[PDB]
Amino acid sequence: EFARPCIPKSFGYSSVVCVCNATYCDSFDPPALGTFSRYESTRSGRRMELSMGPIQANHTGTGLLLTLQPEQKFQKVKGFGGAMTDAAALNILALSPPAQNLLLKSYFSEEGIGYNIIRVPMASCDFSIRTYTYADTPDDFQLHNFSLPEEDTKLKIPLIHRALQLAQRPVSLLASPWTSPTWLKTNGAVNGKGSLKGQPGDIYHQTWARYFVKFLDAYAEHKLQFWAVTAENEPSAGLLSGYPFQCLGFTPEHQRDFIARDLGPTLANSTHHNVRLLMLDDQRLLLPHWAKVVLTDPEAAKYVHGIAVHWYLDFLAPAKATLGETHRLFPNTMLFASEACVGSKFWEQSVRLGSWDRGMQYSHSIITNLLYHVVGWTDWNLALNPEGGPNWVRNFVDSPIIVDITKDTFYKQPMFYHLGHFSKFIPEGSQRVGLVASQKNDLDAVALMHPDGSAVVVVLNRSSKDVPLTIKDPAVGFLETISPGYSIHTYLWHRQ
Ligand SMILES: *[C@@H]1O[C@H](CO)[C@@H](O[C@@H]2O[C@H](CO)[C@@H](O[C@@H]3O[C@H](CO)[C@@H](O)[C@H](O)[C@@H]3O)[C@H](O)[C@H]2NC(C)=O)[C@H](O[C@@H]2O[C@@H](C)[C@@H](O)[C@@H](O)[C@@H]2O)[C@H]1NC(C)=O
Repeated sequence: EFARPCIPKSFGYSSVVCVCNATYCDSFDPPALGTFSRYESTRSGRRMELSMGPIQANHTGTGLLLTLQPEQKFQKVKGFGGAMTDAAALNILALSPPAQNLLLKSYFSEEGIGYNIIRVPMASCDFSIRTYTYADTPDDFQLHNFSLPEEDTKLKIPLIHRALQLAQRPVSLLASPWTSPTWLKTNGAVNGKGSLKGQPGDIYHQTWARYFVKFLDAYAEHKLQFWAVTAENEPSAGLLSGYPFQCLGFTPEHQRDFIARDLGPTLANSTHHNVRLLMLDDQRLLLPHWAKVVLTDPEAAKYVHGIAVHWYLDFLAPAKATLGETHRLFPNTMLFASEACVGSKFWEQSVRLGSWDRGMQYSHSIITNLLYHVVGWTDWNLALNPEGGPNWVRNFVDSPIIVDITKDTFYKQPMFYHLGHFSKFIPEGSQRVGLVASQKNDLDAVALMHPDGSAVVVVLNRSSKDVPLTIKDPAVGFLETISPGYSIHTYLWHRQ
């Protein structure tokens, strides 16, 4: 279809949001040889704007040069997306159906930014308006009274279907639990410090592993299948006195033994044996320690496909010492970023409508992650209200889309576009390749090759200063460009 431009609105922060409603949302149209395409977003308000340029045979000058190394091959990309929490579903469904469609297309359509991953909580988390699990009848070890409530069957499931219908690209679903039923837990509550009762290999752990199969059976009854599940959301959280949100504590040895004795075998012996299992699903500072504990046990390692990480304590955890070292030790176990959002520290404003800085936090993380072997990157809530909710613990945060229910309006923030500079232009199966710089610079940049062999480079300028630069593709040519202060650019070219 015809592209329609951003309707910009300022709320007094560093950049604009794009305003969408029942009848209008910004969108894309559905390069020739020896030309490149450039998509640009800026603080000043350009939103993924297309231009084109020539690929040159020669280059001279002393300016910054970024040189592709297409023969230095790294990880293959799984993809990008966000989470269908109860809060995200409530927000989306509060819009009239045509506005809902435009919000879903923004994310999932080729006319939008081409998301291909949806994270699905297994029952309630803090972004739910009530606490529940799928098996709250006490001591139901048989799981006879396991069932999906309306949060799944009326809210999440129909919206996931609609997302799949709108997507051209195959979409992968990823499930994560926050808490077990409370009668499986040491403390008998959905939150707080508490783990499963007993020990791996016992009735409580066998029941909890069966619950994952029951979940997958129930979604399959609604014609949804999962790419992957994680072994627990933030297992370390349930180790902490008073922890306020739904949780279930595991030490790395506890997770090791649960996977080996219970969760791995139980999944492998089900119709769902092709579903991937990811471990950790927690802060990357826990690496490489947690990978060493779990993956040096061959009974556990045989069931673990990958390692999921969250971004929240990245300031404690340089990527080289965590992601880089884990890759060096366990190169065959993919690293995957499974949850991120801004606005979640006690001192931060939950929602800052139009924040350019929060957009840059997303793209800087994604590039840093890609440069250290990570195969994909998942946002948290797909949409929230202007308060950053709803959330039963009032742990409000920011989201790339903010829904204004009384106005049948939604706002696409800088975060949406910064994510889209990756999701739209890096399909599943793309491969990160080498890229080196001729001098020290303030840019974050990453190069990948599409399944068809074409090139994609994303460049984020972290500084206020415009930086002229050249991209060298060896034996193909040079791109002469400029990266404006604060901007993010994606470059694409066919290498034939
Ligand atoms: C949903 O969002 C769209 C896009 O923002 C709204 O339609 C747009 O309304 C604008 C402002 O009302 C229109 O711009 C105006 O144009 C004239 C010049 O021709 C100027 O005099 C004036 O100052 C504005 O600049 C714009 O044309 C229009 N865009 C499109 C593509 O239709 C829409 O607003 C609703 O519909 C429009 C057509 C008007 O009837 C508005 O009163 C009405 O709010 C948004 N829908 C809702 C319910 O707000």
